[PDB]
Amino acid sequence: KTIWLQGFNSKYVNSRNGQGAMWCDSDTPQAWELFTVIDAGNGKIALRGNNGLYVSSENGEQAMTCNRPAINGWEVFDWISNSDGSVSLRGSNGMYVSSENGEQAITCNRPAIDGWERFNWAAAT
Amino acid sequence: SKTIWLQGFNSKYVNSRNGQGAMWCDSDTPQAWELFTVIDAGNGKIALRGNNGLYVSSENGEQAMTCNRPAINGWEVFDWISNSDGSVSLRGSNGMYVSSENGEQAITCNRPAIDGWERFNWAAAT
Ligand SMILES: OC[C@H]1O[C@@H](O)[C@H](O)[C@@H](O)[C@@H]1O
Ligand SMILES: OC[C@H]1O[C@@H](O)[C@H](O)[C@@H](O)[C@@H]1O
Ligand SMILES: OC[C@H]1O[C@@H](O)[C@H](O)[C@@H](O)[C@@H]1O
Repeated sequence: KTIWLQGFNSKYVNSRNGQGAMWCDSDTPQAWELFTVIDAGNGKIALRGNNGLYVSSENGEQAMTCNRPAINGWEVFDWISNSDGSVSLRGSNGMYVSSENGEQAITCNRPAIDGWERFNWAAAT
Repeated sequence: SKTIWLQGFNSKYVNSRNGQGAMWCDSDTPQAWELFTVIDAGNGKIALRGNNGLYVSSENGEQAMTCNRPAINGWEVFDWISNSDGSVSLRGSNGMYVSSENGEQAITCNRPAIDGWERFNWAAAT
């Protein structure tokens, strides 16, 4: 139920404790790198970070954040299981979550899955 | 923020049934009747206010639970139990636990321990 997500740059997705934007910048999966996968119905998932708040696509208007008190939507994603065992996340605007290779804060405004939009993942506690 | 859904491990959501008859854990998706506002009911306990503005009642375990009480007394106060596996359970004032009954019958509050049907995944929704 709780997972981490490892980006194209081998770092781990970081909630940043809900302060500012999320980054794919952590060397190891610790507390801020763990997300509870929420079954939001109709095949959609949400992600609840270490702070008990929810990940938002921000509709691509700014880098993604983990600060929402409740799920609606911008907070539900398609979980895409790629052939190589990786995962991609499709936001409500139809765009994909991108690690941006750790070069900037995580975004959800790219319309296609390339390398920066594939995450390795595992259940952990 | 304080409005939540409860998903039983049959993967269905707890349903207020709009206050008509007993509550069931039978909804495929969390919509209006599946949202419950968590109300501080004092002394660390909580109440659950359903879509119809009325409160969830354990009925003291003597019949299936309902969501029709206009005000809080009790059979309407519960312990919110944070389980180690990230799920939650709800302890009625009779010491028993809310059970999904695997969706095979209406929801109950008369089992004395947390087992498989008494753990719920939860999230705050709008
Ligand atoms: O508590 C652990 C957290 O502490 C922070 O200082 C680190 O940047 C996070 O990566 C880590 O998850
Ligand atoms: O309802 C669509 C979206 O509206 C925005 O103003 C909120 O920031 C999002 O959290 C929400 O999902
Ligand atoms: O949309 C409001 C409600 O409609 C009913 O027909 C369904 O059984 C509920 O699950 C739902 O919440």
